[PDB]
Amino acid sequence: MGVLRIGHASLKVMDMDAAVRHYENVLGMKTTMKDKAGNVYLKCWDEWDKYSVILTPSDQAGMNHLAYKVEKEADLEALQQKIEAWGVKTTMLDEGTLPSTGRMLQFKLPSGHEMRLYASKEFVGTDVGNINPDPWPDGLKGAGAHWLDHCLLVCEMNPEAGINTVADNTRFVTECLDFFLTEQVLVGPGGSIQATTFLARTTTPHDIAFVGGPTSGLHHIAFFLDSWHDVLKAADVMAKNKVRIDVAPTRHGITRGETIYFFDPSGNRNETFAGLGYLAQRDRPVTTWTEDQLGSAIFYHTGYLEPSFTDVYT
Amino acid sequence: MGVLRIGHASLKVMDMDAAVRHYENVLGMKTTMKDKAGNVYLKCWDEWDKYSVILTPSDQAGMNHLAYKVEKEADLEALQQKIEAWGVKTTMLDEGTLPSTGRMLQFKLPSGHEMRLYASKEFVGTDVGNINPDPWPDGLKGAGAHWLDHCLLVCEMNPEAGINTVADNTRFVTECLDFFLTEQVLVGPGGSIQATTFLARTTTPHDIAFVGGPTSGLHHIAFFLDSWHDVLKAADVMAKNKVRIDVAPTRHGITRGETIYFFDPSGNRNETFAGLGYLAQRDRPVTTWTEDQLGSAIFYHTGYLEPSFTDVYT
Amino acid sequence: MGVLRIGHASLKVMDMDAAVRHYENVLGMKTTMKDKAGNVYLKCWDEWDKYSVILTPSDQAGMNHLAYKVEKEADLEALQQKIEAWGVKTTMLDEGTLPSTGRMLQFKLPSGHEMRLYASKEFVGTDVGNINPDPWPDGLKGAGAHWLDHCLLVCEMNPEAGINTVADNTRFVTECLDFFLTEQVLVGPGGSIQATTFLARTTTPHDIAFVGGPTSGLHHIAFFLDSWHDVLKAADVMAKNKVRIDVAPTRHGITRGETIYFFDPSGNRNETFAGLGYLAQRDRPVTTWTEDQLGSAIFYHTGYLEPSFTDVYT
Amino acid sequence: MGVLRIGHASLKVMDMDAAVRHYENVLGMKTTMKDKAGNVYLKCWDEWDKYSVILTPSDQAGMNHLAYKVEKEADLEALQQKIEAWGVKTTMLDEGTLPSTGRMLQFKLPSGHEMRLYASKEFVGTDVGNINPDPWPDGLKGAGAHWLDHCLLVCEMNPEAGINTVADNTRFVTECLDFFLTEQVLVGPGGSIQATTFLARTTTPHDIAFVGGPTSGLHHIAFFLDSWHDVLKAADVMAKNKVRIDVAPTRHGITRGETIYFFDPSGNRNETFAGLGYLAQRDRPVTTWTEDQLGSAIFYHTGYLEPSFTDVYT
Ligand SMILES: Cc1ccc(O)c(O)c1
Ligand SMILES: Cc1ccc(O)c(O)c1
Ligand SMILES: Cc1ccc(O)c(O)c1
Ligand SMILES: Cc1ccc(O)c(O)c1
Ligand SMILES: [Ca+2]
Ligand SMILES: [Ca+2]
Ligand SMILES: [Ca+2]
Ligand SMILES: [Ca+2]
Ligand SMILES: [Fe+3]
Ligand SMILES: [Fe+3]
Ligand SMILES: [Fe+3]
Ligand SMILES: [Fe+3]
Repeated sequence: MGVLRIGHASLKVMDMDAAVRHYENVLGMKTTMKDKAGNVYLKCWDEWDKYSVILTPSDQAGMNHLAYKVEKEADLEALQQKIEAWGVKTTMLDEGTLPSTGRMLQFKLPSGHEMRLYASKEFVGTDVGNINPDPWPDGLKGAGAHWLDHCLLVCEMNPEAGINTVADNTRFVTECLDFFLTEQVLVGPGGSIQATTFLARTTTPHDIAFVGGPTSGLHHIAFFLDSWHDVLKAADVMAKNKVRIDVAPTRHGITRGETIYFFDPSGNRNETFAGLGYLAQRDRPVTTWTEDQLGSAIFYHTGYLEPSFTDVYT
Repeated sequence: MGVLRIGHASLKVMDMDAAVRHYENVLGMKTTMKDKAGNVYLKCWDEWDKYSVILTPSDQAGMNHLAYKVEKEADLEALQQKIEAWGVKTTMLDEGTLPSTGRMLQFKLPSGHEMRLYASKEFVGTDVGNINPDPWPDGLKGAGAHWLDHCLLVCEMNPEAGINTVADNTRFVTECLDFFLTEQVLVGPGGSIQATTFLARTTTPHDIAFVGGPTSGLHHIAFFLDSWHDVLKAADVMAKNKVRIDVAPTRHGITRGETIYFFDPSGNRNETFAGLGYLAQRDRPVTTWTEDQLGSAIFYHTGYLEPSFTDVYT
Repeated sequence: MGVLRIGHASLKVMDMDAAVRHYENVLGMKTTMKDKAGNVYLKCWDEWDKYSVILTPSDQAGMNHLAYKVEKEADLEALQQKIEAWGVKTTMLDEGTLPSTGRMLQFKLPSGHEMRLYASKEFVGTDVGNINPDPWPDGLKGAGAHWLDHCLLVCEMNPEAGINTVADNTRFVTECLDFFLTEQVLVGPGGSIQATTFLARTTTPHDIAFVGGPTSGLHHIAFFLDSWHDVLKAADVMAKNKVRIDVAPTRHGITRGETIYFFDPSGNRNETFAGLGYLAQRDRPVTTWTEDQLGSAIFYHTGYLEPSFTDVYT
Repeated sequence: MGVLRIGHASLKVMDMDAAVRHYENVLGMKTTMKDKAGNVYLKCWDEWDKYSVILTPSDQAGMNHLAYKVEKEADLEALQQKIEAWGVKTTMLDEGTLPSTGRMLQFKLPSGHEMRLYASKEFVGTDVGNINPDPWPDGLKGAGAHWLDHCLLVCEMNPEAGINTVADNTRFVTECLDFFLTEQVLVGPGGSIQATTFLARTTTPHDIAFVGGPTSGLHHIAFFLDSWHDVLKAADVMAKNKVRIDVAPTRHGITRGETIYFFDPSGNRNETFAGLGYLAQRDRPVTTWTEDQLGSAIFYHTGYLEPSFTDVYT
């Protein structure tokens, strides 16, 4: 029972034509529907539900909400009682609040982000089918991202004021949603302060992650790639589209995943994440990264924490 | 709760010196202990428990038993009641039956194979540690296999006699151990007969798999590799050790995983399995492979079902 | 001065529609022209001359002739005098004998194959241009082969009758065309008989190669790929087109190149050759492969000389 | 006849122990000899001559000289007459001027760099041999660089003063040493000024290259890697040794080669260059890169010319 994976992310974009061009040409997604309000919904080729990305017209960038899919409809009631016992108020938007989407349990994380849980979304199938399917589909576009993999949220953190929503989010998703912690960045005196956590429901290194910041926001949403070679191909695609690259191809110390950071035409950061990294397990010890090696935990090859990583978000 | 992953596999070897040489030099495992009976225990570098391979002196090849790790000790009692309600008798070997191994729930699958469930095994840690760890360890040997990934069992099947232990094993591990079916090979009239199934507890395409055969035996145990390039490196290692290769580097249609089939110095087949393939999910539709494309489901590149795949096992 | 690289290969095909489909869909070539006689000319994306493959309607498979490009027009006269001093008669087909092709020096190798040398062919340019070009072109098809890389000729060999056209071809292209020998397979007593030679004009392991056989024929023409990953992608393409694969992805012991052997719809063998292998140099010692390791020289991963390699050619 | 490839590069290092540690542990070279003056000579595993790197104790970084190997001893006299007719004075250091090195033709390029040509250097062979050799050697260290691939020289350039040693070096190595130009960066009004040139003797995109600068110096010496995956492995090695990385893994627009820029413990820049890129040919059109796309020619993925590329050299 419970959460299966990340379901979709709703982003604010300032130019819908350019944003749809970016997520279709660079990452290889397909527009699946547009509702009466101009919101655009997109999915990756190796996803089977209707959409994993919502683009909403706005005056600014940023994230509206973040959604995770649960196994069955009855999970929402059980998780709702666990969440509300913890002290977080929930509400239940019923079927059709979003198009092709069942009812959704809605609540705010301690960091202030809106999170939704749904059990039902319209099935459309992957772009390779499920009867004698090919490993990849013909006519893939751009980077050919498999699926929306995870999301990193910037969480308000002020240790001198006693505020650490990374720690409160980590305790919330573990005790209420039964995520398990895979890796953590420990800063402060002797690593006594959680500044970055990576948690999972799948057996991948992370499906959600929290990083500390002055305010709460969206650091990036990530899309899965198979291999290091696909990261090279994805980097070539971004050059052909003059995509503004935040971080050139390298490897993360955390999760061991190979990565590229880049921006959409509204400022939202995206990531092409490559490789399984390792099989995350509930009996696996939590990988601890210390403050003296803070740069190697994020950008392993250089050991150099980019100022853009900890200063630019939406 | 319940099963986490494959725990270890106990194999029969006829030359212990040569078998240990093979699993250390070719696959890159390390011998962790040898008990008073001459049994040798080995682990991969990206595993943290004491051992994932047992080599036992024998007059023949084959598999002794297959073990899976569960999350907590209390899972064994709950799973024991589920298994025994289904009709399978179980027994409980207590701590120390195997060295550095907790108590084990022991039972036979419908196919006749002995399966064990344990919650506790001595922790030793991965070869890269858990404090600011490197992505890979220095001084890796051979193929540098990450971990024991899965096991494919040959299961007695006789449709004209009404015998299909692949179907009975599939129903058993789903209803009792809460595995979920990811892919299946359907043969017979209109694909009405399950001849090969792939089931998972992790979010990888399979942790266990059953293939039909005249008798029940071991088809292969598999070890995980990161990328297609590592399959090339692994193939070079097998050439340097004159390993007898069953199937040269290619891709599986099922799981999309890139693979090599090769034998140990006793005849047991091993596999170097590369890539995640896809994120297995309980809401994902079961990939069905039909009998007309039976060759592409196993060896995707050629569409040619090797006679060795369906004729050679131990 | 002298030969630069392989220029084109003229093949006999029995079904022109199917052969053009194969070389366009599988290898990614483009049809550039068709002459009044129905001959079809094709080029790869990373070639700049008009064509590197000629498909001629025929009752059988096989090779018509093999062409190499020289640096300048005056090279033909100088090479003609060297060839005719050696004892081989030459002729000069003038401009337009083939469409978009300058004059051609025509002669027969000792093995009986017809070889042509030309200095001029119509320039069309690569599919990425030469002003701020992309590393690869958008809309590549199939395997996306870079260029016609080399050709392996089967050469009549009968040591008990004193016939070895592999040795005579090797001495001819070295003494007359100034190729240099990179690797050789030595069989017979103590490796006293050249059964396979690899010779180069570029600094790649081979631009031409000769292998012994009962008769003289075409073993395969090869096309260059970048990496091992592209060999995986090429193998996936052959599966999607149900291409009959001769040899699944593996590595050659000679040249160190990763490879796939496959057939066109007429029986002619093709190869997708990946990697530089090494920088061939005239001061580099000739790599010698002995008869006891004959299988590893061809198919390095298995050490198993496929019967198809030495028995099937056109 | 003439130049075959780059032969060796003599570098100034300020800490010999640390420099030897770097070139052995990071790039995987082996120390082959040390002369009476403390100079250390190193070679890569896929080279067969005695050394390709000279480390000389000095108070500063920088390059002493650059050496290229010619095919035969008589080439030195012929090239000497061509060079001296052009207007450059030469001298001939005889055998043993450098240990295990034949006589050397010595002269200065128009940019002021000292270049040497030799025909004879002590043969030691590659680390895999030449009789049934493995594709790679067991016990490779670090990145496992194949060979010294090329060298990029910073050349004094002052267009308002009428000084462009990149253009004078390009004309010199073409007219005297018979290099051929593969790619060029054109700046100034309408691309009328050569600011960067890439020239070759092999059929690889470049064996020497010149880039304009305020003074003449050494930009980097490069070492060849096979694939993009090896660049990932090389980047992991630099992290394990806390190598100061200039440019993280990316692709060059010129040559299409994948690359990493990093420094030795004296400040000299090194490069791990991956891939053939393309087959350089004397009939291939020169790839022209314009000033508006100057960033994409160097760092293709970002289109962002690093300030370090054009500001840091020794
Ligand atoms: C440090 C890190 C690891 C993995 C990620 O996906 C990411 O965004 C950051
Ligand atoms: C068909 C198949 C797919 C994946 C495997 O690991 C395997 O052994 C077989
Ligand atoms: C033995 C070998 C090596 C390289 C080739 O291209 C080939 O066809 C055969
Ligand atoms: C632009 C460029 C291309 C290739 C190289 O090796 C290099 O140093 C620079
Ligand atoms: Ca994930
Ligand atoms: Ca698995
Ligand atoms: Ca070639
Ligand atoms: Ca070169
Ligand atoms: Fe991420
Ligand atoms: Fe398997
Ligand atoms: Fe070939
Ligand atoms: Fe370079």
